[PDB]
Amino acid sequence: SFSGYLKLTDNVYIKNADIVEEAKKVKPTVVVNAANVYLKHGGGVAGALNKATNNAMQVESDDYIATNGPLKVGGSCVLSGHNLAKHCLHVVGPNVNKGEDIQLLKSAYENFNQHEVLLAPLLSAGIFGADPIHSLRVCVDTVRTNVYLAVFDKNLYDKLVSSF
Ligand SMILES: O=C(O)C[C@H](NC(=O)c1cnc2[nH]ccc2c1)c1ccc(Br)cc1
Repeated sequence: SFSGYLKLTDNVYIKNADIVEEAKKVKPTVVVNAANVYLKHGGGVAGALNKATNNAMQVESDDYIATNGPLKVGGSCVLSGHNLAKHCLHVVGPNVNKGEDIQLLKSAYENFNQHEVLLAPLLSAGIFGADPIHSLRVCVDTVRTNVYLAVFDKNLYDKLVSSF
């Protein structure tokens, strides 16, 4: 049910789209959230996904952290997708603005390999401070499952396609 995606490789597809609107339309099995270790969904992709669930994602995440403690940078957990998807794979890419190791980006993308098909953003991009061109390269060289990337910014989308 994904449509209008540009094929980059055998298993990586990309589209200039708002990931919230794309999730509401497609209702995929898995939507990836650009999470932090605390599952505090304040801004960026995480804030936008949580707002679309009417804060139900935050309530569920706070119960998860109270039981399990924080995730690792490069780690993930599977929670409900609420009204946006069957499941949400919360994945923690390194946040370069908070001083985290960029080599953990490959570990973060490895979490996608546990799911046959996913709707996802580029990890560690945007407010996480990493170079999105680097993030797309690690994605294509690490994920073997079918990933549909939603890039919110039109100008960044055009730069990613032109330089791929
Ligand atoms: O989409 C991405 O590639 C990641 C990131 N997106 C958001 O922060 C983001 C924020 N608010 C949102 N409301 C609905 C979707 C949505 C996404 C981003 C990165 C670089 C630039 Br320039 C712009 C946006």
